[PDB]
Amino acid sequence: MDSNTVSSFQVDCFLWHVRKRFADQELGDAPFLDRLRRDQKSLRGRGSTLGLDIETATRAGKQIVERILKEES
Amino acid sequence: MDSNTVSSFQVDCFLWHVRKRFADQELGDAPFLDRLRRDQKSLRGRGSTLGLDIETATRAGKQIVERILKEES
Repeated sequence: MDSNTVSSFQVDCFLWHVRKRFADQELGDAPFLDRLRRDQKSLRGRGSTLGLDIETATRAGKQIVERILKEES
Repeated sequence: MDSNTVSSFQVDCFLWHVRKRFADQELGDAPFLDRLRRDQKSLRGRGSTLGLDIETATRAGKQIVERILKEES
């Protein structure tokens, strides 16, 4: 069973939704949309392998970013 | 003057500190440290060009991530 490859996929799903909340608001310049297209198909094709839905993983990792930083101390 | 290339650098400084708070806690497997080394020198060498300190940039981008999502509605 894979626990630390599923938490590094759930946090990358949240960090990509933080970057697609930045691109869909037109924050940054034009090369940020160039960088997004290449890695959007790469992050979602990595979802097929370990078998997790990207929208539910963007939400499950949200709790695992928020709570793991209030956890640290 | 560059405003949207400085906000995409301040958010990447915060998102890298979210990934270096993950690597320094031993969260994820060994290839996440392989991926980190390549881009750590790339993110900091990009700091030299636009001329912003990476610790202070990790810091007001935190306010620019937190506040821009409570700002969206």
